[PDB]
Amino acid sequence: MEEGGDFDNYYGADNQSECEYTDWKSSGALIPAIYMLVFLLGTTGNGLVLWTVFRKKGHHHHHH
Repeated sequence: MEEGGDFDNYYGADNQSECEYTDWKSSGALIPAIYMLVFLLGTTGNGLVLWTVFRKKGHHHHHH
């Protein structure tokens, strides 16, 4: 659950986020929308397709 046999954490792993916490809360309330609406769009049917095709066209050369 914690890679690296030397994790100090506590006031050291988040001490860096405490600075972004003030930003994320701002750029993390209206930015996730587009991201998703854009992710589940070009990252839902695109990967599957390009993936499926790469197995139908790659299995040979091009449109058999």
